[PDB]
Amino acid sequence: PIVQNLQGQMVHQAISPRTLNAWVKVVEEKAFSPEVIPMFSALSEGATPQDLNTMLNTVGGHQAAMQMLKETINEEAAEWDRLHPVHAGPIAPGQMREPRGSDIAGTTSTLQEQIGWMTHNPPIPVGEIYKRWIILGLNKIVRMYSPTSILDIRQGPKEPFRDYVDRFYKTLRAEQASQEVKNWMTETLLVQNANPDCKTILKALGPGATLEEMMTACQGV
Amino acid sequence: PIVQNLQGQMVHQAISPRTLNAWVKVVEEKAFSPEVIPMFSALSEGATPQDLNTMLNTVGGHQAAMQMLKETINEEAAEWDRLHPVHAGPIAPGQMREPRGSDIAGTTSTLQEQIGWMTHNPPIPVGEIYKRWIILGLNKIVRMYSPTSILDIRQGPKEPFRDYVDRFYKTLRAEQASQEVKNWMTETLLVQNANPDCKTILKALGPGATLEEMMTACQGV
Amino acid sequence: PIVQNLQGQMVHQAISPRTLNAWVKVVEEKAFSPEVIPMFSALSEGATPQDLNTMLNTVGGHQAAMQMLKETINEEAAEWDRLHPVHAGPIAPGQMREPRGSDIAGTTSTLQEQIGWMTHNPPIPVGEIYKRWIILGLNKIVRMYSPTSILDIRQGPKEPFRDYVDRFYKTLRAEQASQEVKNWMTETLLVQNANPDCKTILKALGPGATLEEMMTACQGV
Repeated sequence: PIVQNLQGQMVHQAISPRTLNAWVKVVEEKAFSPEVIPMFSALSEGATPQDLNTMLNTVGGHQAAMQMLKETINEEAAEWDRLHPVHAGPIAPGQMREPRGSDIAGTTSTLQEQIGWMTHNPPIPVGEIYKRWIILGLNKIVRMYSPTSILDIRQGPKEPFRDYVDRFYKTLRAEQASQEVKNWMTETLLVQNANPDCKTILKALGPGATLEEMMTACQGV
Repeated sequence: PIVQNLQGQMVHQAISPRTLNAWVKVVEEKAFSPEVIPMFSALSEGATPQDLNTMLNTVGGHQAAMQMLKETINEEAAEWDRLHPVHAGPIAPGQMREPRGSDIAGTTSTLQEQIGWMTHNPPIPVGEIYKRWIILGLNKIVRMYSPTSILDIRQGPKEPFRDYVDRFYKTLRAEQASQEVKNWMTETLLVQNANPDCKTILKALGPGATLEEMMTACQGV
Repeated sequence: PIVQNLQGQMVHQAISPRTLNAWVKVVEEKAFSPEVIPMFSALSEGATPQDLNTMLNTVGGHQAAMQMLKETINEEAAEWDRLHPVHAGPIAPGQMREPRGSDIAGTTSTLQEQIGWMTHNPPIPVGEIYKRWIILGLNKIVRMYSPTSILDIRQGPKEPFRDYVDRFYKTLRAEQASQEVKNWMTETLLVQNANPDCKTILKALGPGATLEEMMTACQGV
């Protein structure tokens, strides 16, 4: 990564083995779970493209997903090149070259080049551009690797509501829809797939009800 | 977080992986237990809003609680905006803008902006404002996720008083009432739900008695 | 009603018995069904408040609904009076008085007064104001008197899709939601509650599919 030194300049320092291993261990343990994305984001703080390929290349397993991601990274890169055309005429001696999708992916650029772009004034955030592609591609994966739809979430005849509400906001946690739609899902689908005994109870709370009151309301059921 | 450097200035430094993992592990092990709040408080020393969303977003599990907290954070934020109106006329070139609820929640502000507010003179404690909302919302959770009322705490017919007194100040530990009320609960409810054999014993100690003397008094019972 | 005469003026003429009876017969046959509202609207063309109370008062049966409507008409009328305050000072000799909620409901006004307001220049559409209250109150009734939710609409294991799609846009016909939400319901819920054999078929059509192609696609199933 590129970090600030004591002297007050930005210099490159290598990433740590127990950081590396922590990246490995996350993937081992939580596979495609959503917590992987904030986790990634923290461990990618101040990271280079080069370090980001290192992290992706050091994965073992889940090769269908790893290929889907690659292909997303190239699509997003192809899109970078499309949206940002190359600039007019020859490159100035006094200046350094604009990046392409493949420089952002780290492929066509060298480390010193990656440090030039980020440390220079203005700086360009080629990490953050790759980061969105990674996060976007992470959404693709998460959405695919979900095994059950939100409509299929229902309360058992003997299942406590509580255990059901947990299941609901876990699956709701894997839905990516607008907040307004997710509000609509909350007031609607939760009660609808609730069991008759609690359903009866919840109808008596009326509208305007909040989760602690619903959760304490269906406790004996 | 924003920490003081050797040179004698306040600069941002990233939070550590075994700090991150220690946050994870606390949540894994002690879930909604009260010790989570001092623990949080220590690990949030010198932390940014941005780091606080990172910590909240990196949770797995307990999604009903995570949603209740979110909704508390937005309520407390809505309340920030209500109580503190925007200021008169355009923003000065010489000055930086006042925060809103969403800047405190980290959402509408950038890191450099979060460092401007905290490092500037006077400094504004946007961490400590979010921290209270987190702690307040932590109380909401703790109180909900308690499974048993203080009136339901009683001593068995064969249960040592000692094991009962431990249960009492654990449940008393999850009551948040004024100290005077909690004093009233101490002298009253403890003896009242104590078993007849020890109850008899405790009546002989009279009033003015302290816990070592009660605890040694009902030892053979 | 108030109709235009051959001479080229607006004069009142009475409503016809087989019009009256047609109103009766609609209510007899289709009770609370949605077709009642366009039907009403056509038969209320050029109608007075007085004629509208006549139509409501001549109902037999469905007295719970008739009371709910009354109470909606008074609420909407109370709201008219609230929103439109009485005007400044005494009424001019040269002018006629502004209506209240009860004049719109026909109650405090006389026919000649109802003809003054409508025929005068500018004219005021007191029919159309009552008409919205009637239609609004008709929505309230329709929504209540629906017996089954859209989530409860599902395809049988032996039921032709066709018979199911008919049921869907009938129930969708009793949903009053924004078009965008109703589009969301169309692409989503229809396929989801479709039977496994057809569901399989529909998955092969891919996205972008239209109703004639879905309807011909699941025909042998």
